[PDB]
Amino acid sequence: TRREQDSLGERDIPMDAYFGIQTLRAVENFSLSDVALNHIPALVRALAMVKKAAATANYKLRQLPEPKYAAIVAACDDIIDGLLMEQFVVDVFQGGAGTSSNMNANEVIANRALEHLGRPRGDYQTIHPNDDVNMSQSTNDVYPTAVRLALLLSQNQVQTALHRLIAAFEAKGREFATVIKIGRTQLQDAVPITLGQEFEAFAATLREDTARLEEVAALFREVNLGGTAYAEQAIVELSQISGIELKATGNLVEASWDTGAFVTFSGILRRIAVKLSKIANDLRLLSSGPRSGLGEIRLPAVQPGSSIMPGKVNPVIPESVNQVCYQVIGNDLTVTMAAESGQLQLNAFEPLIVYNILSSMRLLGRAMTNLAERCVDGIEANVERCRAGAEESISLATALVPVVGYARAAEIAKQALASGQTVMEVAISKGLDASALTIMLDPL
Amino acid sequence: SMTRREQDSLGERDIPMDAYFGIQTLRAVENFSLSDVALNHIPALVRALAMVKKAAATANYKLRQLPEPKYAAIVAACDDIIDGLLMEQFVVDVFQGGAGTSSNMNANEVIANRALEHLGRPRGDYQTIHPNDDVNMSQSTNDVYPTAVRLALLLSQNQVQTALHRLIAAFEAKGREFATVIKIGRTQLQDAVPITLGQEFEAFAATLREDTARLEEVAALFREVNLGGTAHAYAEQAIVELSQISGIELKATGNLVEASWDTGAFVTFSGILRRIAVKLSKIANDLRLLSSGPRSGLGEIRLPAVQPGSSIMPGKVNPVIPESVNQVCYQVIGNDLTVTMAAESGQLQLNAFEPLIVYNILSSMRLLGRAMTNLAERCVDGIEANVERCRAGAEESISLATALVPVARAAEIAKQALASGQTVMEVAIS
Amino acid sequence: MTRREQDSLGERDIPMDAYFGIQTLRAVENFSLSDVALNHIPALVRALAMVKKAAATANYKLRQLPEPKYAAIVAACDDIIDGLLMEQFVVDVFQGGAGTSSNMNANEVIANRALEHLGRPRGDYQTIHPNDDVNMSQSTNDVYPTAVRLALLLSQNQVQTALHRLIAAFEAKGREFATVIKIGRTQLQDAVPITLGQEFEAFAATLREDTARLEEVAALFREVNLGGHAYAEQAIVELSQISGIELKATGNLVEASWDTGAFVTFSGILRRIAVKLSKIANDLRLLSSGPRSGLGEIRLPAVQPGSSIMPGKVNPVIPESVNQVCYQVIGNDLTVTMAAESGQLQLNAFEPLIVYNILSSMRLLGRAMTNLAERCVDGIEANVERCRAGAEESISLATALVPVVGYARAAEIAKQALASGQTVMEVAIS
Amino acid sequence: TRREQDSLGERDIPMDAYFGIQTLRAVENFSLSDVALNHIPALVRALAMVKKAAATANYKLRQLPEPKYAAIVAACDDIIDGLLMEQFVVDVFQGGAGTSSNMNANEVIANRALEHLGRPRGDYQTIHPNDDVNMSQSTNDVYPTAVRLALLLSQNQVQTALHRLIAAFEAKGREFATVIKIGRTQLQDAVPITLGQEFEAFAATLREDTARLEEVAALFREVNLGGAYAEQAIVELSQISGIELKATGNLVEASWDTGAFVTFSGILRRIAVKLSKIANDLRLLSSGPRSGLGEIRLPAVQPGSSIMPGKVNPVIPESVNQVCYQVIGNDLTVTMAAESGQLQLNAFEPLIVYNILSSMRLLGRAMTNLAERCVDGIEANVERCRAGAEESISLATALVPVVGYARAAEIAKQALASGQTVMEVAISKGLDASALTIMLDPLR
Ligand SMILES: [Cl-]
Ligand SMILES: [Cl-]
Ligand SMILES: [Cl-]
Ligand SMILES: [Cl-]
Repeated sequence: TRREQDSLGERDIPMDAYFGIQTLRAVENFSLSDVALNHIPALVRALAMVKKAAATANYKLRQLPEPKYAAIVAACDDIIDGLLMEQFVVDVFQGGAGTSSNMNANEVIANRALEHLGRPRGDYQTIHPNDDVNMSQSTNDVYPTAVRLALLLSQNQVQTALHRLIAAFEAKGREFATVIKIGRTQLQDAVPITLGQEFEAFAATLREDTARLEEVAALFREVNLGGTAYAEQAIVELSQISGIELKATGNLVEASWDTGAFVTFSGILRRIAVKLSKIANDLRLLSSGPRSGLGEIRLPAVQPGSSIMPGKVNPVIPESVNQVCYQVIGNDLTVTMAAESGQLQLNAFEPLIVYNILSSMRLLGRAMTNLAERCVDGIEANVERCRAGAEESISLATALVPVVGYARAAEIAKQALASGQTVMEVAISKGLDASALTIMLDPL
Repeated sequence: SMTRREQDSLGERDIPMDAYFGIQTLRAVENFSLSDVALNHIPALVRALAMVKKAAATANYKLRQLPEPKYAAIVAACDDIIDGLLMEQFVVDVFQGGAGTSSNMNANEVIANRALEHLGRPRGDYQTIHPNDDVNMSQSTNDVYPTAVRLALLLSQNQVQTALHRLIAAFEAKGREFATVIKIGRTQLQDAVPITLGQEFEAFAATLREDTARLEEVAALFREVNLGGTAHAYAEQAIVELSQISGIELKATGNLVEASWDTGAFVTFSGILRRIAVKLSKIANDLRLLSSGPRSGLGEIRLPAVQPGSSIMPGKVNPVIPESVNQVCYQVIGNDLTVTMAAESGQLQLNAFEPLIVYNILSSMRLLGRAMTNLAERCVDGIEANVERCRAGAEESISLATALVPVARAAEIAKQALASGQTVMEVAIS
Repeated sequence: MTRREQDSLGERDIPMDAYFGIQTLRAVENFSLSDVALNHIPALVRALAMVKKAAATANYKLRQLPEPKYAAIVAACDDIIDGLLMEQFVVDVFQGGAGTSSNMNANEVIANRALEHLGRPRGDYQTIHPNDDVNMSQSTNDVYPTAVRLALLLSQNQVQTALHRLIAAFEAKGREFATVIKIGRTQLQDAVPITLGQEFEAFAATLREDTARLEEVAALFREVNLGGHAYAEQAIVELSQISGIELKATGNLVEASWDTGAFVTFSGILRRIAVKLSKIANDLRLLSSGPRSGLGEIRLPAVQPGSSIMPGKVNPVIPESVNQVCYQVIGNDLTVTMAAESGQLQLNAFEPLIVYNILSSMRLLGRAMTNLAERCVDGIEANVERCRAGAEESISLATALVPVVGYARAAEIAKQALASGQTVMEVAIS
Repeated sequence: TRREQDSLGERDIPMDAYFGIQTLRAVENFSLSDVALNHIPALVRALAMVKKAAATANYKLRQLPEPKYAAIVAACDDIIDGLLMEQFVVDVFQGGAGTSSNMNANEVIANRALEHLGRPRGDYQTIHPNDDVNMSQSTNDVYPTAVRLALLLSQNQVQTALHRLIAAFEAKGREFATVIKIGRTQLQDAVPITLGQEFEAFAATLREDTARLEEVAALFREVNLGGAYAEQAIVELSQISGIELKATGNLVEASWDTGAFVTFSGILRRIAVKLSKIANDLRLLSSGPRSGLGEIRLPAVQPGSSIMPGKVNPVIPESVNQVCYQVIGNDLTVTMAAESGQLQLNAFEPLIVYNILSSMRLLGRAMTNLAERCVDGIEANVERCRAGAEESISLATALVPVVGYARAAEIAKQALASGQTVMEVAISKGLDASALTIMLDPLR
């Protein structure tokens, strides 16, 4: 061990560690979940990018000296490129409003930067975690800026998955365009529709979230960096470094506690979860059986069965999706509570908030990808079973009204229900023309 | 048109002459018009408040020399409210701020003015019966209100218990009716092994039986009250009087500084209502699923029709009672979240949000009792089994091959039946 | 006296005078759950009457509905649109049937009022038939979800006005307190100085954002499935003229059939406003705490009386009422989420619960913000001296001395000030 | 790698893996969260105990040959003892209602049993994951039994944490018995109490939870294991786990009941509610040091800035609040899973058990950390506490018998306007202080 010192006193730190005393304290202070900052690596990379922006802004503004600027920029590039992730060890449930994550960055960046200067660990007389790495910065504009960037960095995985699942539902809508089946309202047999229309409707509801997701995420572009001249500078560098176009917030006093964008964005994750769960529930119900459920579609069998129980297909991929959806809805309540609990000039609970949102983005992204790839793409229609449902439709009797009158049609409907026959069968047996029914049964 | 002029610490105001409420209730009416839902929409809380006032008046008469003429006028007024009169005078919004103060004050003024009337004196004659000095003697909001909240919940228990027992009985009787009705069990919505529809309905009963005892045990936490914590002889006596008036044995909290902010019992009780709603909604869901069809769904049961259907669409029975049950359960779950937030938001020596809490829990209690009542009476009691459709499900079971094991080769009969579309009774002859 | 009426289930007696019929009476018995009737959400009743007017006009214009019956029906619709006959809308908001009983409650009331217009008695359904005439060309699954969306559209102005009123109130105080120096607090610890005016402008700013978002999300409700073709296209055009909103037919009926996305998104914007509002109210309760042993930075107008012996005690009742409304709206949002998630195939059966929760939450929030603005924010006063003292006792001020005397020296001045009660300017002046 | 086969086909498995083909399919089917079964080791140990119980009953009933029993039992013992955790790889968000957890155990146990027999992995004709390890078992009795057992095995850690925090608050209630301060109701100065009473109230509310937690956890003791064999398996499982279990009476009810998970999650929620409130109070009482309430000092556990002395961010209570919001969110996740049961099974117990075990761990550590790193070291600002009590306007009431109500109120208003105490005003008008200092006496 090497021995380090901060304002509280002395501790012994593994020489193998790139983190320093303040991080070690945080590890014992907030050991709560065995979930560390490295399990949310987007926040780590965002933290390294903000630090680079700030070193550059200090350098160009003559504030920070030139050998320091350059060793620290190197160090940040190292992390941005995915090195030293295991050095990010503070619990996601950390108190301190982001301070412990800021410090974990500052200290790791300092040590790494020393190691670029051929100097040993803890040599903070050369590169200081606070004095240098943190120069012109405080946690209350750094951490909120890095949270927003982490979410901006994470948008693409969600968008890609959503588009992929939309495409999968679209393809099946085209494949099943000719597959007639019975619509069901309140789970009672309704009027004929196509299975293709049902799948196209899964696509269409989700298509509505793509643009909305993008537009709410754009709210995160408005950042408070340099909120304590230097500010305008750091923001410019952060835009180039991150590859995302950022802008200074119009109101700093408003921004200091504002969690509004976090609430809106979580609310769209929630909205996608609600739709996705309903769709998964439909898939489980449509594939019920194989003999005594609806038996309208077959899902790909992705888990092995028993030779003596063939035809049993547990709809495990939709089940996993349902679970992710319930989790996302609970995590949204978690975010609501943290957001509601802000006080005066700060919300202290952004670490909780960013952990729940990034987690929910991961969960939903993966669930949609799995749902498309390991289920939707391989769904097959039981064409004959779908047709049987539509042809047994009591609603077919309504197409007889023009020709025979309401009362007689209703009497033909009653006779069909009683005798187990199709409306067409009952119409035929009466010496009637059932041509209008044929039209109700035409997907085209 | 006539008014009388009243005064409080904020100033003077004109009050409609015949109103039994006074200046402070009038201010609360102006201040908290938020939902159009007034205190008289939760009459249990109004009755409970009147019980508390009566208990306090009796203790003041016994121990603190409240004059007999005031005492008897005041008690007569509380009795009237307890018995359902003057409910329309309880006009403050259930969303009122003030942690219950405006509810206390609505009671104080109405009781004062109704007492005055019993003494043949005019409204507003507060030198004779004073809302604060007489009706509120020895009390403050901070012991009167939480005590009245606890009492209101206790007085409302029996309506939920009765309904739960009614629904349980309904389910038990169909479990007997359906004991010989064989059908296919379904797991993860896949055809599984045969069960009876009787067993299915008895399981709906069984899960609800677990709730009756838990409900009484949690409700009994409400018996510990902080009444008289404002003013120990007075306290002890007011509680003895309140137990007598209410017919429920109550006790003093042993720790008043703890009792001051404590909402634990509310959260636990809201929690059991929530648990009951989760089970009931699942059961409603099952009923809607089992009655799907009549041709292209499950079609295993038929629910009684309670609203007319279309003559051209015979057989269609929308499961409207279970649907109304689902909506009530989603309301209760949401209300439980409202309670959780109010509860978590207490500060130091008070939770300011008990008006919201008591409003939500009483509402949820009424909603649940009536949903369970309606489910039993307007749905469960008339449920029919489509016995031959149930049978065909069970006889179509591939699980039946497993029985054949004394003949592996059984797996080949199962494979043949699946693809052939025939039963495992049909394939095994051959 | 009662009149006798009949439907497909049988006969019932109806109060002679009632404008509702047998179908509505059945619904009263079937769904008696909450004691909250359709008349408690009058925007839905008005919207139903608009949809019934538009359908009658379409039907008339296409030769399906005779002139005298059309004209009497439209006049009956107009009466209800004005608020007449609200008391005849008696069906519980927790009704099952996905909106059927609401549709029928309208059909029967409009039939009987049109019959009155033609000088006929109640129940003369031979002249005007609730189903055949008033519900001509219509079904629940198009009429009700259309009327839900329209009710939501007609209810926008109230929330928008409330929100603008509140923003205006905070903006005014932001200017008035523009020079009131005070101490910022982060994590509840003394931070760096700010102005009280900035604190209030920020409340305005955060709520300004919600205004455009509210309008944007509300536009989504214009896509309706009414009439799901000569009839369909005519009905929407008539409904757009009647309602003064430009409505568009949905392009995907199979998708529209179960879609609740817009309800969830709307409820979500109410939830966000509530989150923000509650935080603001909590801020107001904290800043006005005391008056001597709290923060004491501002005084809320006293709106509810106190005891003259306890002066300076101002319970923050308006913000408290606001917190309660916010907690309710968040719970109601969970209720909407559960209902939206529980859609099945070609219908969501739970729109009656969704529309009730969203309309209630809108009314509560609108009233909460109007009250917060008028009865609290407008009268707020700064304690200028107590504010300045907090800013004067800020240890953070020592940071401005770093360039003057260097770190170590500035930090010992900081340290000396802490350990000695005195301010940074006091210790530096020595 | 080695090649295995199941009823769907063949996969190659890394040669050093103890899991088999069915687990490998599960990793592919349900990669969603990057959180594997090994992050909830109590369920791993429960499953191993259930498998040990089943092998032993099977053996004693002469259905499982001696050498297979001995090897299986040895393998289960290794897992109960904490070996092979890393082989439990299936995502917590797995579909299949538990199947993949059951199969993960069956495969790992079979292979480890093979190692005890000196046989290679994959030799399933010697020890078969399904025919031998899963003999007389199905997912739908084994999984929900293991879930109930996991929650029972995790009770002690939460009870220990709760008792620790109660004891920390009790000791401070004793320490602060003579510290008078001003009560606050609706955030307004009310009447004096003691700081000691305030801390004893924190203890007292949490004490009500200890007994109820146990009585609710007792509900998990009723298991559906086996539903002769069944009774015997439960007797064994009780012995193996050291927790007394009993067979459920109704198997058709038990098949879908999630009643106990909802009640238990509700007690975790109730605890979170009380704990967050308490943490809110600690953060408020320690606000300042100068322009807050400044009544107590929390231990400084996070390094400060030398030029901001006096700033003590309440980081431990803040981490507690975050945990409490997570627990409330998780509780909603459980409610949705529980409500979404259908017919003879609830498909979502994997999600339920994960949320509940995570919530148990979070709360247990939060409460431990609050006691040890915060409450034990809290100190009173005795003088500031006393000043708050002495400036209480309520004091004017004690003068009513001396000067009458009216004159008492004039002094109250004057105190308020001058900023003086009621005693200072009283003395200034030549009135006796006697009555006042009685209402400021900690003995009441
Ligand atoms: Cl991440
Ligand atoms: Cl009530
Ligand atoms: Cl309305
Ligand atoms: Cl665990």
